[PDB]
Amino acid sequence: LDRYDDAVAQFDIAKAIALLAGNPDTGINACIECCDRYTGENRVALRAISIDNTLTELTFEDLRDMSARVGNMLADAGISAGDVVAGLLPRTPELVATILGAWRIGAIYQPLFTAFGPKAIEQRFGTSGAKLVVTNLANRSKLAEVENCPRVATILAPGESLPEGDIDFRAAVAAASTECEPVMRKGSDLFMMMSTSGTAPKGVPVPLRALMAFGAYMRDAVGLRSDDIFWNIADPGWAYGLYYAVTGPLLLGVPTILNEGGFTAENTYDIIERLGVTSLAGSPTAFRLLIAAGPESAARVKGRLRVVSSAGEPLNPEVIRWFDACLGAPIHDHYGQTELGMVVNNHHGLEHPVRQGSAGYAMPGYRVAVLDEAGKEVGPNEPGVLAIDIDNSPLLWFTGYYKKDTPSISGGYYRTGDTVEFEPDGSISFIGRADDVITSSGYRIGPFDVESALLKHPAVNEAAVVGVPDPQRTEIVKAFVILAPGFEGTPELAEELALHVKKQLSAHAYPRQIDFVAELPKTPSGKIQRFLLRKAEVEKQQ
Ligand SMILES: [Cl-]
Repeated sequence: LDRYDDAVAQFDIAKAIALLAGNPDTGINACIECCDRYTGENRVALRAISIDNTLTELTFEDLRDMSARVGNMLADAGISAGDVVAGLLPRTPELVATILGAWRIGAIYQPLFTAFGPKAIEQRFGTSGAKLVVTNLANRSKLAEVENCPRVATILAPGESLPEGDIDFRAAVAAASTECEPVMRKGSDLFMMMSTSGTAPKGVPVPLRALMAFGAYMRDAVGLRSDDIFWNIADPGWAYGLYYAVTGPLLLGVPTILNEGGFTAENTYDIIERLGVTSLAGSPTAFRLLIAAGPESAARVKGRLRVVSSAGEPLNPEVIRWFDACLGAPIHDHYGQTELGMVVNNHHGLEHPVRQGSAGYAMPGYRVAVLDEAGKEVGPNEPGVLAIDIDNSPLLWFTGYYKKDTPSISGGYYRTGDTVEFEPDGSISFIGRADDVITSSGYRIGPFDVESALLKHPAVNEAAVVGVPDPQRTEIVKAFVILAPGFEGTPELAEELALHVKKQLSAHAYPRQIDFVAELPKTPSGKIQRFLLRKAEVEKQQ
């Protein structure tokens, strides 16, 4: 297994372009890179489980023919290279067919989450100017309210009404030719159109050169091997699914699994057993549902997973430990963004220290820094904002949002807006902002002040204070304390500690809730990861 230190010293963008079938300056096509270049052995590329739990396996050859059929269908419908085809589709081979087909004629694929309201679709069509959208009969009504909805291709079951102006997707594609010459494109040219989530929606244009980053993550971080059976749980409506459930594995020529069925824990354990899954990837939301199933449910599948990859949320330390004890597999924290792909990981494919509370190391091909308030590079354990050094990161593909401006790009940096801090060995530790307060009934409360108050009591060896949401009060002050030996964690003690804060601090700052715990989540240096305590209180309300 490659040493990570070596992989950093030996990185060279040309070595990464060598892994492509094409070349981002001479000519490249994503369908070639994720499909045609692996035909010739009739080996399986897509293991798909339908809503009635029937298995379909499809070779790269099979995908090529679907890709070509769709490419013709789109071309005849008016799609030229550089236009946008949107997909409002569940997780079925026809979803993949639509993507590889769009890529085959140099078009741009735009994913549309199957649960988007009409309003949220119209916003995303406005960003993309999609010339065509693919959906099935079930989601066809949602597209009826969209003011700027381009032509629709409807996937129909046997003998169903096709809408007035729509294309009969299954009929056009079955009647289309299997010969479709893939259009050549430049690296700078786009094949994906993503959008941001829940902050104001901006377009994220993904150029074809991003394939290098995408393939790096699959190899260095997921550690996908040719002998792995890979299942990424996530939906291709969002970046992590589209980048690394569809594109990533195919990019490497490894089969990928798609489960049309809604996520449940027992269902996931079935798939893992039925298809021999050894490399599982997904979000913390999904993995906590597995933990909520119980150690018994996970017994029948313990020992099968080689590696688990988790993205979207730093993992609670207990979730890691549960995976090791209850599934015998190491779960690793991978951090990325819609804008970047993955950039900082605990890597399954490179040897490096995996320390509790660390996000890991910059993926080779990226140089990261922690920026001052002024944008100067701070030092180890000095807190700052995680930033990508634009130059010196050969794998970076994000050059700004599609139409709007990109204030996160200045001084030669792209700023993640996430608060972190580097460890002397080079690790990244997510730290959370030190300028942060709890507002409880209009009063602003510094958690540090409350913590200092608690620690002065002989029963309190360690304390961490966070704000739990409450509608009546906005937040309520909650303490997590590690008891000194000799003091029992009784409600009497809790009341005693609350009164003690009242007197030492103020009548407003005292903790209304006190949990006694054996440990607090910390970074490798000791800083308490209060945000992990806070998010667990938010999940408890859901
Ligand atoms: Cl079956």
